[PDB]
Amino acid sequence: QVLKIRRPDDWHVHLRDGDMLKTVVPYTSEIYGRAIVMPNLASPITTVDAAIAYRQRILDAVPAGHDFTPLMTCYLTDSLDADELERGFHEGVFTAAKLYPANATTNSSHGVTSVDAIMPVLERMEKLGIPLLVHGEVTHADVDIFDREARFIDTVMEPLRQRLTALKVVFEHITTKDAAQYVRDGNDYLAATITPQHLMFNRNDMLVGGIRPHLYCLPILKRNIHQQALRELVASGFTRAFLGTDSAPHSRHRKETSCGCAGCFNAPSALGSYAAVFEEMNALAHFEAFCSLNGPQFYGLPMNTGWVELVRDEQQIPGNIALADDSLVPFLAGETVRWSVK
Amino acid sequence: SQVLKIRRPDDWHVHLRDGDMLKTVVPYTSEIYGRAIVMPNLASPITTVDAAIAYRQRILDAVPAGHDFTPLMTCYLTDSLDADELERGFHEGVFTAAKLYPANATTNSSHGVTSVDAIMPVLERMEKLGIPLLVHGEVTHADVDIFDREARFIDTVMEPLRQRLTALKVVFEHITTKDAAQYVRDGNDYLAATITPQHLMFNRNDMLVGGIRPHLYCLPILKRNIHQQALRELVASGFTRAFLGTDSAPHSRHRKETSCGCAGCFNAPSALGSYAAVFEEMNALAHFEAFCSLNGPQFYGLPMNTGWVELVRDEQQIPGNIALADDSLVPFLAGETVRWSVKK
Amino acid sequence: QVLKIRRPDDWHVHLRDGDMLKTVVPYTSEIYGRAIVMPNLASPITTVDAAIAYRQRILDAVPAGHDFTPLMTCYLTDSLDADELERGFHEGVFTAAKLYPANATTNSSHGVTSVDAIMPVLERMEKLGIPLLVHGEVTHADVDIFDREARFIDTVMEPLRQRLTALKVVFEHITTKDAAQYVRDGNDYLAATITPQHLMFNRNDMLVGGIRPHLYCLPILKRNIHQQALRELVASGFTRAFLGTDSAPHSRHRKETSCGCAGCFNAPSALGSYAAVFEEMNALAHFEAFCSLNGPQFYGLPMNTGWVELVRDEQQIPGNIALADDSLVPFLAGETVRWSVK
Amino acid sequence: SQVLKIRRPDDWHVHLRDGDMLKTVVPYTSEIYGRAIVMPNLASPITTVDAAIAYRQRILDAVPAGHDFTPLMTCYLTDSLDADELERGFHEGVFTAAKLYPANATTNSSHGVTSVDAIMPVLERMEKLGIPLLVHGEVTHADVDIFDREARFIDTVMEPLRQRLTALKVVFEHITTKDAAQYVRDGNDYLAATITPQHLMFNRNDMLVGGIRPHLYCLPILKRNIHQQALRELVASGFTRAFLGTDSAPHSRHRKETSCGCAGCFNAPSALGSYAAVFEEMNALAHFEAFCSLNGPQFYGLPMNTGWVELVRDEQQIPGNIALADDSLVPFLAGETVRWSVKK
Ligand SMILES: [Cl-]
Ligand SMILES: [Cl-]
Ligand SMILES: [Zn+2]
Ligand SMILES: [Zn+2]
Ligand SMILES: [Zn+2]
Ligand SMILES: [Zn+2]
Ligand SMILES: [Zn+2]
Ligand SMILES: [Zn+2]
Ligand SMILES: [Zn+2]
Ligand SMILES: [Zn+2]
Repeated sequence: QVLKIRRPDDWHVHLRDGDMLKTVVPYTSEIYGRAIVMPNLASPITTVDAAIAYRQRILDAVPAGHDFTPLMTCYLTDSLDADELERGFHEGVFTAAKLYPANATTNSSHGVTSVDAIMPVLERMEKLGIPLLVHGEVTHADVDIFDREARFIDTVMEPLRQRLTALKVVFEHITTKDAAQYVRDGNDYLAATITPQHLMFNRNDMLVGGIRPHLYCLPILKRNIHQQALRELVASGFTRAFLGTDSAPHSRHRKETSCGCAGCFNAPSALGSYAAVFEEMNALAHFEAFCSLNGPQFYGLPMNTGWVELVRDEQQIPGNIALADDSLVPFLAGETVRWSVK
Repeated sequence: SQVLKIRRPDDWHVHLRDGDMLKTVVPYTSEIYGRAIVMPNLASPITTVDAAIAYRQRILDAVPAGHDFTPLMTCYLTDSLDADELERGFHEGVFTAAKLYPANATTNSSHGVTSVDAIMPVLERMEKLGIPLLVHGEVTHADVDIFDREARFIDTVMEPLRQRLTALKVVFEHITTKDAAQYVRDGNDYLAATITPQHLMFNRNDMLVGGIRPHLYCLPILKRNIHQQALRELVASGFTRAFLGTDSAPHSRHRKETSCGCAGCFNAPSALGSYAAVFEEMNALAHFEAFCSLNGPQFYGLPMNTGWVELVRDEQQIPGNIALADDSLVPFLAGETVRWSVKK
Repeated sequence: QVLKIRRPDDWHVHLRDGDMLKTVVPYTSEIYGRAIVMPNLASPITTVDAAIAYRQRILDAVPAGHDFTPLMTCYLTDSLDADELERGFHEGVFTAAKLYPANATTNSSHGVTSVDAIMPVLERMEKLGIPLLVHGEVTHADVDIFDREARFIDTVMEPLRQRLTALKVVFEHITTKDAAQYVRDGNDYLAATITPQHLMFNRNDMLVGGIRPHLYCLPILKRNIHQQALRELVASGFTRAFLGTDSAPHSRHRKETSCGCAGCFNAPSALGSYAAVFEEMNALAHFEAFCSLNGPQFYGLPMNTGWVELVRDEQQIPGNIALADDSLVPFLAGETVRWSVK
Repeated sequence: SQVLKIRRPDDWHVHLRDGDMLKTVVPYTSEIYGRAIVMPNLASPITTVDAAIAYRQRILDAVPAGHDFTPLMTCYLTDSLDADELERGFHEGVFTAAKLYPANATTNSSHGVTSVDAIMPVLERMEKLGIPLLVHGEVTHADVDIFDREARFIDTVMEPLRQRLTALKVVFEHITTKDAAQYVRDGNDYLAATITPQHLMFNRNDMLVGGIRPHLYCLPILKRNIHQQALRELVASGFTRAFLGTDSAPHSRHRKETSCGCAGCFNAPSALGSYAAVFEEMNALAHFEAFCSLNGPQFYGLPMNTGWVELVRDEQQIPGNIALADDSLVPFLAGETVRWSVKK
């Protein structure tokens, strides 16, 4: 069987920089028309000039013939000038801005201390129509890791949305039934992205019969009941949830070690993985919208013009993707997948 | 400068492995503990007396001269174990207790028990003979969330088993929950528990926040802070049916820092000092000796040790790496400075 | 090593009658606590009195100490009175009723002409909670033998189940990926039995490098892909598939001849054969459920109280089993098997 | 009764066996057929000229006086066969053709060809000399389903071989599929095929429905009815590159009715009348003579027979059994009434 869809987009991806970038860009560019490129580089993307330079590094690494456009984001920080974000948006450089968890001790050039501290930039985004992408977790030491997303909803997301009622918000990589229900019952200004790992697995898959660092990502995999809620949300054809891989590559040496980094390198296997989930939920009819229509509609962008075909032909995901000095282990490395791109 | 002198402790739950690993890890246990309950989950489980005698000899071969240490062997319960094999090992002074591993609950447990009914005849003989039952109390069904496995075992397996065999001595090994803490606290004199240093010292956030830490990954898995606090309060209260059991379970670095890391903390090198730290933090040093050196022997009907061990509140760093023949071993709290250390 | 399981049951067996019954019963009674005894004698079991008499001839032949209970079935025929099955069921004589393939030219006292013809009895079964055991094949002359099972699913099973939605149905001796999927994707009122031959072999084993009538049975062995679907179904731990040997003995003279009868005499070697299949599939943890728990659960009967132990002692299956005038050739006759009962 | 007179036919594919079996079966072929292609798969395959001459003499010894019959011998192809042995036999009038049996494809085929590359020099010499290649077209890999073996052979072996040797005469023996029927129908003048009576009269249901019938078991195996219909349609069209080849392959009853029955139908006694029946059913009796007596000779470049055989639509029963020295032989359609019979 063949599954033909309009060329999809990836509404949440990390392309890194330098040699990493050169290696990972092709996995996104071959398949996706556009991708929302997250801004969390060593020196975060907090200026139009840096965004332009990063965009060109990305373009330099796209293989010949890939019809790919990187959509850049601004990393919100306490010290960010609202005029810088405005300038970048007005010039087509910034498509959106990303809010990472607040911490009172974060350096002002590297993050936000509180939503209060950046209300002027948020208000400017509301004025201009700039989408706010949110990593919705509280990161206070006394909050259990598994409760961080639910806590954010109540302490940060709801009060923020109640104030900036015309602000477009994407609740990124949702992982709980709490978020699924909040987004489901929300208004037209609220959307969400969902990763392939949060649909395919739960915390047992990461911790039962051994510990699996390649399944370790943030927000952390939750209880089976949460996974079930996310699968049911996409299976329903809900129009405000769309594809965001959160492909977040780290070298093998940084994953398989005493303190492993959070992040699943899923760009090489994500699309076929989502196809598998939709098939298992008897929801293939809703697959195209999730991958290729819902995100564009929410962002006010046109759907892609070309097509991508997936075939139910069993292929094996490589165990390793070579980098210059180390390697990347892809999501589902070594496994035989049911759907592959034609 | 502060010195804490206690009667020589015992480790009521340890894994010594075999071969080169055994030679490397045995000394960390034998130097400090008078006796240790040696778990039977080897590649080929210890299910016969001859296997247990051979293994014990490999253990003795690796004990340095001068170490007052006696390994207490255990029998790995299986569905088809003949009650007579355990009984003669018990009479021959080979088996001190029998260990119940639910199949696939942890390391080398594919041969574990699949139902209590299947081993009921063995359990009944154990009850007659006064042989203690050591239990890894976790259900293993795929639909049960990992953090719920111990609590579920209490309701579905432990309680019914105890209602059947009312005179069987049971040790709820390495308790990790408030559920088990309360169950044991409110249980009768035939019920005891062991508690590891990691379940007192950490909770799941310490294994998952700011990075994933395979060296803190063990089974039963570290739980929510509320459980950790219940365990700390239990030991701080001087509860007499909870005692030292490290569950030291070493795996080489290559089996830990990999795509599918094995469960187990190699805590033998730092456990006693870690327990000391917890008791101090709970203002319960008055109950420390009992936990380490009296509660276990009393429950097992064994004499208390006659030698001594001194701990000093002098900073010492746990090694970053322990060499093996073709890999390395990472100790629990590797490279970290610890508050209390055992004086040589 | 040793595999200890709760005493199993055989949910589909043919014990024949007379001298053959005296010979074959011990192979079932020694190992199984209970068995569903098929009703296809020369004069089929279609009355309570005939089922009571046959049950006693079976009990007469059980060696001392076996503790075996035959569970009797009623052969469904166009002429059967619903009240006769009801009586037999209330009196504990009939445990279930068996539906053999329909044929418009079958004698009314020997079979069914169509499911329509027996709806009143099927409706009575549904009302009372009597399980329907189905030999699911269409036997029309223009249907290829390898297609008979699939054809039955679409033309008879699905419409029957859509109407009698509260009727418990056991799809007997399934042999196709079609049936495996149908049952797997079914509701709690649908179960299946699987023979050792359908797990161990495929049609090549019966027809390549010689023709092997001792592997000839109905439904016929299918292509390797079907055998693989059956092995994957039991290896998954699927709770609605259970042990049914379909042991169907015929004398050597009736098997090795110009027109050989269908049926494998597998009672003597079935349990060890299943153990080997589960071992090959790295699925021994599910072996007990298949043999001793799933069937009792579906039928609403208690699990057996005793145990059976299988050991890796490689023993040989006899070349034959003596009868009065001829002999029986067991399944895997003369072969060395990996697992045997202790 | 309708009388059908045809030019004396030939059987382009027969197994005469050896010893007592040969003495019993040769007469069934020699009485009716002017010539027969005698297959080389004896216990010790016919791979040398001297072996062929000796065998041919044993065949002649068994031919009744008055039977106008000439056995045409074949060389069993093997990986190591020297082209010179086949060439000399061809020139000496011993070998009419060479038969390719894929290793383990059928009866006495363990010494068969394992790769077309291994015998390429022989095939190239056959091409230059005009020696036809007779092929048992089935792959033998264990993973390939028996019903797909013929179709797979066309794609993986036959087509590449024919593309390599464009002037080699090839007979696709006993075709059983629509795949092969269409391949031959659409092929060039260097390709032909033989068709047995069983593949025209029956499909796999006839062998497996309501009982298992080893006497209908042959290789290539009977296929689905759609294949049978493609074969009947092919011959009914009067297609000129398909001709009579019974593949009469006798086995004693003890070798057929047993736990592992041999492949082969003993159809020589009833074949011609059986073909007559099929052609009649297809309203194709006008093409019957060509199928039986002209198409093969034309492809092989041999003259048509000069004698005659008459078939009458008088029903006769095929015997239930044929006596042998220490067993019995069951003929194709044993004990059945047949519509057409050859007139003595
Ligand atoms: Cl919870
Ligand atoms: Cl097919
Ligand atoms: Zn994030
Ligand atoms: Zn991200
Ligand atoms: Zn344990
Ligand atoms: Zn342990
Ligand atoms: Zn049947
Ligand atoms: Zn049956
Ligand atoms: Zn052939
Ligand atoms: Zn032949």
